[PDB]
Amino acid sequence: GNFDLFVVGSGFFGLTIAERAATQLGKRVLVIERRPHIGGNAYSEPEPETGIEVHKYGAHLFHTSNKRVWDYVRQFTDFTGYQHRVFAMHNGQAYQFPMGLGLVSQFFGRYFSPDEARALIAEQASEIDTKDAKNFEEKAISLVGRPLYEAFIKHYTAKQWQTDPKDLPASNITRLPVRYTFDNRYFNDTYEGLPVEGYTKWLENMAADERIEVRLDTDWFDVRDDLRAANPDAPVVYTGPLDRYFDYAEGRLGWRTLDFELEVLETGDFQGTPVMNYNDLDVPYTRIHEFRHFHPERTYPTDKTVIMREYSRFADNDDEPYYPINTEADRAVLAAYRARAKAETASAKVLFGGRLGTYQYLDMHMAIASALSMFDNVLAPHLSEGASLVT
Amino acid sequence: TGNFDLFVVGSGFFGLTIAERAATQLGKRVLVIERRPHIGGNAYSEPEPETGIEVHKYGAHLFHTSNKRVWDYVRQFTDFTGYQHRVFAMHNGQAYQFPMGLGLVSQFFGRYFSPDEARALIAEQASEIDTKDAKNFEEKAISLVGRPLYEAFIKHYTAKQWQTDPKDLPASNITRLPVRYTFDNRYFNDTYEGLPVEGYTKWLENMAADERIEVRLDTDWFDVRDDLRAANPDAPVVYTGPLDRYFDYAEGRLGWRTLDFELEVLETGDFQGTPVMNYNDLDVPYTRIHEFRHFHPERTYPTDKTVIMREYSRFADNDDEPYYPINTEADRAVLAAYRARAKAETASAKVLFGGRLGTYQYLDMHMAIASALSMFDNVLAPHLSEGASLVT
Ligand SMILES: Cc1cc2nc3c(=O)[nH]c(=O)nc-3n(C[C@H](O)[C@H](O)[C@H](O)COP(=O)(O)OP(=O)(O)OC[C@H]3O[C@@H](n4cnc5c(N)ncnc54)[C@H](O)[C@@H]3O)c2cc1C
Ligand SMILES: Cc1cc2nc3c(=O)[nH]c(=O)nc-3n(C[C@H](O)[C@H](O)[C@H](O)COP(=O)(O)OP(=O)(O)OC[C@H]3O[C@@H](n4cnc5c(N)ncnc54)[C@H](O)[C@@H]3O)c2cc1C
Ligand SMILES: O=c1ccn([C@@H]2O[C@H](COP(=O)(O)OP(=O)(O)O)[C@@H](O)[C@H]2O)c(=O)[nH]1
Repeated sequence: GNFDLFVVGSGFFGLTIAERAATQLGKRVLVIERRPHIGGNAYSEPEPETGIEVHKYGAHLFHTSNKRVWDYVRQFTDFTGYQHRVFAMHNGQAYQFPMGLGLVSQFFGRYFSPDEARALIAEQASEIDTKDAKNFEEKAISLVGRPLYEAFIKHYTAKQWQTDPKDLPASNITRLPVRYTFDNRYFNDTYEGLPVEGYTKWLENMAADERIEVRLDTDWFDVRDDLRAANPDAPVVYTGPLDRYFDYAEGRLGWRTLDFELEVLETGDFQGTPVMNYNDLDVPYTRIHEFRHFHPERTYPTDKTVIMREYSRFADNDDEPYYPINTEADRAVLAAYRARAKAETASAKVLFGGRLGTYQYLDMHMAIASALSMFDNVLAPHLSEGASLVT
Repeated sequence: TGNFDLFVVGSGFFGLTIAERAATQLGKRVLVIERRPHIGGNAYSEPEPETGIEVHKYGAHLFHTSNKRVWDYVRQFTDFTGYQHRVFAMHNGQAYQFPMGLGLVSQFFGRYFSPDEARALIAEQASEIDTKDAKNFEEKAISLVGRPLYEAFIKHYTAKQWQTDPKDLPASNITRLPVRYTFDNRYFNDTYEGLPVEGYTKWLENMAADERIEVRLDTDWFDVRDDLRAANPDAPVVYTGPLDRYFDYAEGRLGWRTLDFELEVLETGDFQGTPVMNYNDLDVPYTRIHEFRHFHPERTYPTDKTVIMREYSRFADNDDEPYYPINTEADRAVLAAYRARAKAETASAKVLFGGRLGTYQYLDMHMAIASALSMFDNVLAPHLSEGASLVT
């Protein structure tokens, strides 16, 4: 078989690339996936007992303000009207979350108006200006104030990262909306929803073109030399972990990984909301997912439910990495791997993309936007005009 | 102009649904007679001068429906925003998630209650009174949600709404009083909702737009009907004004509650961070405060000013606008008498009675529109198109 393009990894970055090359240029694409399933961390599957669709790697919520991405993804799936909301469990109480008049009134024990809340938080955040903040801890404190930081941010962050907050990226906290209204949407984007027929169906729709071949249970590094030899003109888009690609030659990047405990309970409803964060040090998990709440429109049992406890730890050499940590030390090692990546692009026509491929904290919509850009601006001209990958 | 096929009295959503359907679906000429200086009844909206913020001066209007036919119908006249209504409740100086659900329950009882423990808690508290033995509104409420939640969020709010001790209100007043056993605080349960993108008045004007519809404002039907009907004798009348006034209050006066509003512009960009705040306590005279900028987040409103509207409830005296039917036993008897008079009037004078005022029934917008579409399909359109009897 002949191929015009190799894609390593079948997550949203890889499949966006594969779909674009196949449909927009008529190219033959081989997608190589080491896991037994498609879709990267966005993969979903039914829990056998209940038939409830489970997100295998914990809740995945789609949201974007990029209309071009919204138009693109709607070609492969419809979306529900779901809007994500998260509650935070702290000292035995469930709190409205994230930062907003709900959290403020609950935590400080009486109603604060928008102007009263702004004044309160300003005093409590005064040790640092959001302008000046050098790191996660400083930025977080500057936005929500020290008391709310100590209660809802500090120990959740310790569990999720096991890394000094002063050495975590400031951009980690700005993922969360900061409001002085009673709005408690977890995201602040124009479009959001869940795929009506689930994530796995969406992903399979992206790989549906007959010019796309997907090989699961296959490690690129075991098969690449013979594949490339048989198709030497084909470039490669790699979306596996960046340090692993170069056999950790420049050091090991710090990654976090997750373990899950899935449980079917003999009640119809465990927590009354899709995601409950556990912000205290006294429980091992960071949050519990209850998946029935994502799809009320489905034929789900009324006397059973599936929940999933999420636990975070360091990615060892055995594990598969889920989160880039990006300490200052990580960033120096990153700079070395970026030099290696650019060299491999020039020498071996290998492009690097995605959360793992670029060591970036990317959501689905970010990964898809990035892949659309790579295709239009870099890969398509190489594939169809023989333009250089060295732009 | 003229040569009217149909008279419609009142230009609220019920009357305008009737007029628009008769005009566009049957090609009939309609005269809409409206005693107010504007169309739309209480759904009429307008800009507050100082801020430019769109307000609903007859009361806050939130649109919602679970009927797809009604949804598809109203979308011919307006687009809708993605607004979802949510309400918060102020009690003893704290803001609560509302309606009663796991959020409120956790806040009020001082710790997290799971769906199962909340269910057990409410069942235990509700068991103080058997619902069958409930002798009034207060006992029935307690028998459904338990004494703490009743006394915190229902008792005094109800007292301010009806200006009456809930002990003196009938158990009949209460159909269901659910506590939600999830954290869902979307106020309405309906499938479709949103605010009209260009506001209610523009939506209403679009319903009245067909050239076969003529509208006469500042005009009382009873001043003009005799000569109008003489000139157009077989045009039926769809009357959506007060049922008792129609018959000169001959069977008594139907009891209604009214609302007073106080509109105020404040020198802050945001007064309460949410569209509607209920005030559950006896220590403030208003039931609710509306902040209209939050009805339309998508608009560019002033960053340093806001308009709020305090709402007050009381019995509607003779010069007051009637809002909600009281429905005492005496009222229901007065209503039965007028219902008989109305049926006789439909037979002898071809007058149909409809809408909130014409039927002594509170109707939401989508209820009124659904009711008018039903009257049209079942009664008025077969009459206008085939000469079918209006008596059913
Ligand atoms: C716990 C977690 C929760 C998340 N929640 C959200 C959310 O709520 N909303 C949102 O928008 N995004 C969320 N994301 C991000 C999302 O899962 C993806 O990271 C995002 O879609 C980016 O996709 P990707 O293709 O870049 O990477 P990936 O999804 O990781 O796909 C990379 C693929 O490369 C494969 N691969 C790796 N090495 C090899 C190799 N040698 N050979 C062959 N194949 C290989 C991997 O098996 C993997 O399938 C979450 C991610 C994680 C880990
Ligand atoms: C405070 C208040 C708040 C409301 N909030 C909501 C909400 O949040 N969501 C929702 O869906 N609905 C709400 N509604 C209901 C909404 O107003 C509906 O559009 C209305 O009930 C529709 O019924 P209608 O058209 O028959 O009533 P109306 O809107 O009252 O129309 C009746 C019309 O008949 C006119 N009229 C009366 N007598 C005469 C006469 N002799 N001659 C000529 N004209 C006459 C009246 O001036 C009026 O314009 C609210 C209603 C009120 C009063
Ligand atoms: O209850 C919470 C939620 C988030 N965060 C911080 O915000 C970061 C991003 O939160 P997100 O909800 O985006 O994390 P993900 O779902 O990507 O694991 C986390 O890593 C934490 O450091 C926190 O401290 N407490």
